[PDB]
Amino acid sequence: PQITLWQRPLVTIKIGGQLKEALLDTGADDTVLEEMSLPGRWKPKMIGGIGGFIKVRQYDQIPIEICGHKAIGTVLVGPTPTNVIGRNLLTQIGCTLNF
Amino acid sequence: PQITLWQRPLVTIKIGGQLKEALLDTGADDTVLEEMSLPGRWKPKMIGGIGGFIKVRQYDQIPIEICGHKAIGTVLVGPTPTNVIGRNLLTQIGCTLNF
Ligand SMILES: CNC(=O)CO[C@H]1CO[C@@H]2OC[C@H](OC(=O)N[C@@H](Cc3ccccc3)[C@H](O)CN(CC(C)C)S(=O)(=O)c3ccc(OC)cc3)[C@@H]21
Ligand SMILES: [Cl-]
Ligand SMILES: [Cl-]
Ligand SMILES: [Cl-]
Repeated sequence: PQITLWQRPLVTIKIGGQLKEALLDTGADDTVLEEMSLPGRWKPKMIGGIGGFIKVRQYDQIPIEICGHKAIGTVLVGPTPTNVIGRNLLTQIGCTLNF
Repeated sequence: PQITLWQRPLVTIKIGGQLKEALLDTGADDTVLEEMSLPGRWKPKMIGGIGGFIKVRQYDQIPIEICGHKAIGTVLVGPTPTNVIGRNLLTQIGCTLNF
């Protein structure tokens, strides 16, 4: 698809059996989701943006589907104000900026 | 250009005659730069990110070049961790997401 930026670039993702809305976010290194359960190991991490840091749980090798596109990668879970899809998953679906 | 997302999408911008580095950020509604001087009057704005809110100064109708592409619009100045070019200016330079 070609996604305009007149509005926030929101998409539906499938993750851990759940459907969720998330923002396609080229300014995020990592994918960060609001509190949810995921299977497997995790380790604590601090991630920072505007306004400072939050503590998250880092899960590796999580399957996700974005716009019909399957990918696997690291998902950070914690008290983000909104779900963002970061570059670590945008690359996998072949997402580019164009102008 | 077509910019992939394996690395941060950092580009050179020009504002007030000076070059800076900034992140092309589809997850940002607005453009927020690190402390700097701009002309005219400013208005207050609170913007929120991952770690909470910050107060910024809002300057309107500012000329800014982004990867050589000319824009004129609203620039927020405050204690952001990194310069970010948000959708307000990404739309001016004709940027889309594509996959
Ligand atoms: C300190 N941390 C660092 O150095 C790097 O660590 C960062 C980078 O990668 C990592 O992944 C998750 C996090 O990334 C971000 O948070 N990304 C930020 C941009 C940004 C990039 C680097 C640092 C700080 C912010 C978003 O892409 C934009 N907005 C955040 C929203 C999408 C959560 S915004 O910035 O809050 C904002 C809100 C309103 C506005 O107008 C209204 C305009 C902007 C970590
Ligand atoms: Cl990853
Ligand atoms: Cl590629
Ligand atoms: Cl603007």
